[PDB]
Amino acid sequence: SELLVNTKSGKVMGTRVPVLSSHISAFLGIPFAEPPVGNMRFRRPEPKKPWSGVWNASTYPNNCQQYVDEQFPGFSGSEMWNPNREMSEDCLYLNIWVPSPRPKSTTVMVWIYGGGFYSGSSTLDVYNGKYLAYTEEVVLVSLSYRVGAFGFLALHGSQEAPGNVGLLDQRMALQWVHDNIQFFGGDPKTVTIFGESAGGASVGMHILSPGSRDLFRRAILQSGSPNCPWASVSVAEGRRRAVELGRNLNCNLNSDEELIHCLREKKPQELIDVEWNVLPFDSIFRFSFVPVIDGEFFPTSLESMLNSGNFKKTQILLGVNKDEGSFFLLYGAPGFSKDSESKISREDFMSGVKLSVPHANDLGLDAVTLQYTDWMDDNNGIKNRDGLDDIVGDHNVICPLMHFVNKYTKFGNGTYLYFFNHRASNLVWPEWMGVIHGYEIEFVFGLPLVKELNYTAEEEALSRRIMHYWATFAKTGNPNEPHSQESKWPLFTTKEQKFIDLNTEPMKVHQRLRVQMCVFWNQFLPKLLNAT
Amino acid sequence: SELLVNTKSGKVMGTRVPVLSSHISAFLGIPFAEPPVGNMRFRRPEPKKPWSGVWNASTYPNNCQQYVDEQFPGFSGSEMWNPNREMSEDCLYLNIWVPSPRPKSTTVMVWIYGGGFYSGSSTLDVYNGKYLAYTEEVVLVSLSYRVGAFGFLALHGSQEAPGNVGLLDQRMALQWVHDNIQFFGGDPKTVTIFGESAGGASVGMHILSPGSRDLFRRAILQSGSPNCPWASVSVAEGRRRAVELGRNLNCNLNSDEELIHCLREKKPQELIDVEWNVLPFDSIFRFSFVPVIDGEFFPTSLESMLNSGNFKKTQILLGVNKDEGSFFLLYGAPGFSKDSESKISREDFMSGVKLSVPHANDLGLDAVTLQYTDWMDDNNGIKNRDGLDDIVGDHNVICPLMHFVNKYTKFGNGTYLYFFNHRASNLVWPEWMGVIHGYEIEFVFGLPLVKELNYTAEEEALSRRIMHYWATFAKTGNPNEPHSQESKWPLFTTKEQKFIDLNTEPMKVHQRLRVQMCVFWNQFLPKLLNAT
Repeated sequence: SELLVNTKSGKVMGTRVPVLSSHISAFLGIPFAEPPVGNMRFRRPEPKKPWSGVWNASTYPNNCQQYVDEQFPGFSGSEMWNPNREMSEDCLYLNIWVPSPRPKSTTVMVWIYGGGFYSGSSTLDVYNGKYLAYTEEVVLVSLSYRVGAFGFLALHGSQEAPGNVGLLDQRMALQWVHDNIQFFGGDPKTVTIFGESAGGASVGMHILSPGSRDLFRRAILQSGSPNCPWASVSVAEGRRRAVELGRNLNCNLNSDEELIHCLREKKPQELIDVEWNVLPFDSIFRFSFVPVIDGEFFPTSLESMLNSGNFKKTQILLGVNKDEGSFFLLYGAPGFSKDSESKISREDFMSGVKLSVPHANDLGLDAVTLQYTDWMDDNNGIKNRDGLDDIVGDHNVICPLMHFVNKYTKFGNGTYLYFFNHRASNLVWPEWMGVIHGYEIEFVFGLPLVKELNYTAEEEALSRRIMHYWATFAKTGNPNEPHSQESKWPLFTTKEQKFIDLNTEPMKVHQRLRVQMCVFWNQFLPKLLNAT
Repeated sequence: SELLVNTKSGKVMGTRVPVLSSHISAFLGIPFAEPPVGNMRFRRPEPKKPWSGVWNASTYPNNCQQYVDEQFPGFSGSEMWNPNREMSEDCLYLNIWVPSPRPKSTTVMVWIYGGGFYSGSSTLDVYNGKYLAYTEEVVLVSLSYRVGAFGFLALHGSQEAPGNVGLLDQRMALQWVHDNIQFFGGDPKTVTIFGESAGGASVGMHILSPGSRDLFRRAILQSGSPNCPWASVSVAEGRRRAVELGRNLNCNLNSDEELIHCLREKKPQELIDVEWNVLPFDSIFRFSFVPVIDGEFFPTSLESMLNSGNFKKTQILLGVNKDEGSFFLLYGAPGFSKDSESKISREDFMSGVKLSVPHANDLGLDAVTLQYTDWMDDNNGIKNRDGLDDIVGDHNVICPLMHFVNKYTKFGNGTYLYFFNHRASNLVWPEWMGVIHGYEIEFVFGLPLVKELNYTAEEEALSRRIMHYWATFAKTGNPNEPHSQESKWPLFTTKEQKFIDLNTEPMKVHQRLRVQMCVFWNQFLPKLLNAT
């Protein structure tokens, strides 16, 4: 049977699913690890024990325990990101979409969801891999991993809560793909991992980590890189946050053993209800439990690794969205509202700057403010609103990714950069937010090909181009068709630094993506904060 | 006789001079102080003793001893600024141009020449006051003052070389005008002092100094303000430079008495030959002997004086030229040449930045460089050349004047600001230098009205407008004609900060002259250097 697959862990039974008037196979909820529950909470994952009989993989698995956004009850804009399945600590499963008839050895794409390392689900409607699997004829895999304290609580030095276990979940899933995807028609030597935001940072982290490098061929990073200011913390800060968490739940803090044991006795929701209280600063775009530079998963600091070429050398495709920061300002910055134009005053502008660069001293705050203020029109509400939007995006997403790409490209075997600047015609979020963080995902997974979702003809065409770029890159290491007559996506080189825009207009190639600001965020500001 | 005038110091005999096919009276070389020679070198000036008989004021006086530019031998561009009379320490004289028939009580304008406090002459062809006196019917006075070590050697604490004596020469000349201009037809209660560069800084200094304020009515400052980074030094730096000067001439340095006595035995040219060796830094736009914040001429720091309104409150007219810095780069920055386009490399750009802001630490140099670099086109020779030109002008002239105007306007009775951006059609300097430091002077003194000098018809018209603005301002405190139909020069206010351009095109009003850069130079950079 096409729906029956015998893997090294046991037999699995998939289900046939309709897609654009055709069909493909889907294997949902395949376990790749032992449920990290009880005494296993906070521990590195263990391989799923082989099973006898047939594993029923016809329905989505549970979603990992996580904070749930309730800022806009009922609103599709935000609820489309919330878990759509029951939450459970028993959540380490993966999903596979296989073309029909089943391929023999086709290209594999493994999706790693984002969510600031504190949320995310592989089961969201925007992550339905059936469209991409069907249209590009690839085996599409989406994995899952522990988030929040459950996946990143870090008490370095102890083996009970070492940290980075969420990244180890991802690695274990990749290990399963490497060992079993051949039975689903996939080519284990041609796997491309791709992800957005924290998922993009994760992909970059696997490129860096010695223990993950051999598990994939190529990589795609969307709006996220390993060196992002929010993506990781020191073992010291990790420890500090772990202890403060214990303090919020009145835990015994005399020893790690004491703290960990006390935390393992708490229901999931108890840790989640106080998770946000451990941040060191009043801030925006900063998350509590994230990866930690431990000396194991990450041999040394990320900067020294990027500088010495200590990372997997292969081809990479990556880029950002035009307005990465609007989402975080809407939720946490004074003056921003979902139902108004959010024109910002001088007062709230500087209030926002302080929130966006929490680690900055006064001189630093002044530098940022001067860098993004038009003094010939300083009380212009729209300029202050957009200036703040740019700050959040440049500091947290764009400039860090540009630092990564420039450092990587010196040792890599091929880089392709994009700038996604098309605002979907059916977006429910306000106009002032622009091309929002995460809204390029729907074009990557091809939702515009489904009429009932209400996209325009040009948006469907844009989705097919993007899906074809991603899949062709995954297959060949180059997004372009060898002998195509279409416009060519130039290779980003250390010298030219070319990139393309991604929208419904004829392809336009540019150079040095936001260089002016990136030099400020990557060279000047850090030097200023270190000297003063 | 129209050429005979009896003043409180004695009788003076002028001469009749032709001007634009007409004539006026000229009284040249009137002494206003005792010759500051011998034991008087470095001392405050003493009033000229009254004389019997008639003083022959028909020929220009000598020029004060000074460094003489020989960088371009024969070249009119530079030689038009060099002394055109024999140099002598006996040089404290003034010149007066009086309309014919002699007025009864007309507006007076006293010109104070510039020259970085190290040079300058009241006798240059560009300072011939006959045109302005004749055309606007005002009594035009040009004074002189000691420059270089002779006028600013400062050994605070001693009365033999206290410093600021050059400013006291100016004050003494103003005192003479106040006491005697009535005999030449001038109204002593309606005197406007005006000057360019160091002369503009001087005017601002008289506005600040309690002892000079009662000696004039209004003021005009051209490309210079008292708070310019090159216009003054601390008593400590003054002392240090005075001692280093003595060290270059092998003087006894055990006591001020020793040093001063040794310096008074030197010929003028001996001090001048080593004058430039005492600067503390390798620099551009920095002069050796300049005014010093002594606690007498200047009660306190200039900034505290500007902040507390401790200065003469009246009307002021001031402005700058488009390319104030090109002159200093041509002479002292690597990569610049008079006969080439001077396209600058990245290397020489940063070399130039270091020379332009000598007092800056590395972080500071980086801030400036980032502020003036277009990272999308960093190796563009023309952009680097112009960027450097802007740096020198903004830091040394424009931003300091904008700080002054904004501080002054809070307590003043009327401010008028201009931006001179017309490059004379007959300029001999290269095109890359643009609207050069000091080249608005010729339009102010009306040289374009003389055909033989080769200006265009529009430049003559521009000169008449400017002369009429200056003279009408001197007379009424407002450059505009009450019931004129002409375009109006708006008043600069704390709120609107309006200013006008000065060229051959229809008047255009603007706002916040170079605000972006001025906030960098007046608020951010100083804060950075103080914190780091």
